[PDB]
Amino acid sequence: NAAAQAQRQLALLEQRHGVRLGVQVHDRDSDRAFSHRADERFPMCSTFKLLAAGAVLARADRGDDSLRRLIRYGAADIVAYSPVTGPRQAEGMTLEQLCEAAVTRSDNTAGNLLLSTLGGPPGLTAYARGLGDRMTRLDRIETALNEARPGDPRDTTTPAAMAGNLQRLLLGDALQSASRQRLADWLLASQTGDTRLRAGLPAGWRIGDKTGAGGHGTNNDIGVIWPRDGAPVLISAYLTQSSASREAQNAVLAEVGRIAAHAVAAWRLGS
Ligand SMILES: *C(=O)N1C[C@H](NOS(=O)(=O)O)CC[C@H]1C(N)=O
Repeated sequence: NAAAQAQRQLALLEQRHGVRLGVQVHDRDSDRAFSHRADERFPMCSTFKLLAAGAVLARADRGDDSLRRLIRYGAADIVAYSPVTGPRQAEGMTLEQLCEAAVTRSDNTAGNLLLSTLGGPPGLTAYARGLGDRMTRLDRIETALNEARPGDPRDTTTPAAMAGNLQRLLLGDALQSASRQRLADWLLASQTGDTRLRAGLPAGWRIGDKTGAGGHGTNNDIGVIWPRDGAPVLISAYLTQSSASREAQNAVLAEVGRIAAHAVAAWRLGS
């Protein structure tokens, strides 16, 4: 029973690190799933940028906005961890450049600029509702949204709700084909999760992921795994309440990646 074994492995991993760990995995090949705390709330932190890019792409699909539109912004708009938008402030950036900066590089000002085209955090929440997600809510902008206070509903998702969004966006009909590919490309080009889920994957497997990190020992990684020989796999991993270093948190997420990859391989072999 690969799903039961994966869930036991997650429970042991969570306990030995003193964290609260939320995971949802769904293999599109076997259609099998496993989870831990999949319906509990966790802070999104930078992972909201996946949804913000999805909402911008959906607007582009409908003609409600354009990826080629030039967005101007000021030095006053720059927030921490904005390595792309900061240097380009005087010239501005197009919406597609901002989507890429937010998703591939986790650029915080880029995330805020995307939100400014969507109606702010309320618009991102409305977008999640339109995807059938009744749990996710964004309430603050960068970097206030990273507070990650236990019990606080603001700026949270659930592992299952976010996995559902990943399915609709990357594998379902929430985006047209060209936009689906753009989002996959931005996720697959990211390096920010090299020591997180990706570090746990077998050679020849790929992940297009969106990382995040916040207060109260919060560290997240969500995305789509494309295995060496299998259909895609949805994965959402939210870790919080760690008292350990960032590197130690990253290693827990790498182990989640190993647990997930083994379950997928076992389903494929019929183990
Ligand atoms: C996202 O959660 N953030 C943006 C940036 N990149 O880290 S990530 O790759 O884990 O997303 C710094 C951490 C965090 C933030 N403080 O906004």
